[PDB]
Amino acid sequence: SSNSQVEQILAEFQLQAADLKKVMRRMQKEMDRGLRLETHAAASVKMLPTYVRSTPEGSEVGDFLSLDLGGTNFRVMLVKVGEQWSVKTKHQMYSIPEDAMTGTAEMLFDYISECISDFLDKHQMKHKKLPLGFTFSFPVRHEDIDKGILLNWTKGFKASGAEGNNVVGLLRDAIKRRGDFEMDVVAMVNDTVATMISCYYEDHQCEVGMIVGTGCNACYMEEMQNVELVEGDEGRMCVNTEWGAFGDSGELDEFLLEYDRLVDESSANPGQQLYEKLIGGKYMGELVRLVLLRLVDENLLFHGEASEQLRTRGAFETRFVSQVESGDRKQIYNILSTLGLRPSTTDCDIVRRACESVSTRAAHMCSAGLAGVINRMRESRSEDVMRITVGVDGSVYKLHPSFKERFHASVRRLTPSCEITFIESEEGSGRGAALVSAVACKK
Ligand SMILES: O=C(Nc1ccc(Cl)cn1)[C@H](COCCO)Oc1ncnc2c1cnn2-c1ccccc1Cl
Ligand SMILES: OC[C@H]1O[C@H](O)[C@H](O)[C@@H](O)[C@@H]1O
Ligand code: NA
Repeated sequence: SSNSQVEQILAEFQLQAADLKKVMRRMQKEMDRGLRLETHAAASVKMLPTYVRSTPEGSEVGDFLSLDLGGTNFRVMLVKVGEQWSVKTKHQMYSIPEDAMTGTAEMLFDYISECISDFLDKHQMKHKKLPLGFTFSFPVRHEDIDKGILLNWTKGFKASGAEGNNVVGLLRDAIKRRGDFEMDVVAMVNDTVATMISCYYEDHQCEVGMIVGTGCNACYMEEMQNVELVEGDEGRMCVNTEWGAFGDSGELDEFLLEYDRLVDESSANPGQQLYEKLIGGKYMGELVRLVLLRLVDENLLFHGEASEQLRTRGAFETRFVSQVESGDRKQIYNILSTLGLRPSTTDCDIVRRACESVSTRAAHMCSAGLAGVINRMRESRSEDVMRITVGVDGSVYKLHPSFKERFHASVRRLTPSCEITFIESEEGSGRGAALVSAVACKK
């Protein structure tokens, strides 16, 4: 049959309750490996200490600048903390050319510094010297709140001279090379962490941050005794899991499919960020493409006919997956339209089913990691039912028509003894860097 042979292929994307439970428990075990001194260095899940600590509430009053780098698109923000407490923000967006992302680190940071300069000119404040927080969305071994070494680029970044170097130093050196303004860089955080802190400001039960964007990652508050990499037992510290690398020691092998290996082999970082490659917005559009090329070379789609755009890597953009999915066949009709194609009414349906297969597997995979984080925190405390708040940001989670609903329901089935509240960050990845800076300044 025509339709059933297609479902057979699509069916491989399914994950049973038991699969997701198995993925979850293994995540918890990799988490524990990343935390312990004995196994940390070999851990796929690095559980990197952030120096962001549980602390009495409050910060300095004043103006704070934040930068947010985590993709081709980035953001400068001016945040005003006033006191009872109020936080007001102003932002601008900047798009980074390919040139600046695949040349040197100096070039990337000079662009960045040019953007800051623009931001300050347009807010009549170029003569002010302010504290600055930096949300830097790549794996970093922190040595303190304001010092961190880039372990490796992810999500397709390549700038040379950065890995192994203090990223804060590179920011400052670029600022000084320009000589057009001055800033005190006082903090550097992951986007998870910034999202968590921005969320915590609104709801003090927010102790987890998650991003499902171009990439996928989470952070959470750990007891200090469990954070063996940092001396001390008292209080809590935020740990940047870098769960994107889950599977990099083979933990997911049984779940990986042909199209996953192919996305991985042609990615900027083969063999790394495998769990992220199942989920992130960087890759979800490409997985879909590769599936359609299977259904075309099975003679099961576009009467066996595939365009030049579809023969070419990157053409099926994650934004398309989101639109396809958002019953009269009209958007689907007008994403395919441009790609040089003529859906039957059946192709519209098939394409939609593919999008949905890849997207559903992402929400389900993602849900298992977060359940792991959440269920581990519950277990570490004295909870029958743990009430917890999770701050979330990212273009997949926000904009993807039903990714979020599928994710929510899957998460909830795996965390039957927690009641979870999701706070969707308006601009948390940037705002949280200002708020951490304000707390850092208080000391
Ligand atoms: O920023 C924080 N810790 C921190 C910051 C800097 C340094 Cl060096 C060390 N630890 C803590 C981490 O909390 C995580 C949840 O347990 O976050 C905060 N600490 C204190 N007041 C905080 C926050 C976040 N918002 N607020 C806040 C509240 C009211 C006004 C302004 C702020 Cl801003
Ligand atoms: O941007 C979301 C995430 O992307 C990748 O997983 C980065 O390695 C990570 O640091 C970041 O939190
Ligand atoms: Na410790």
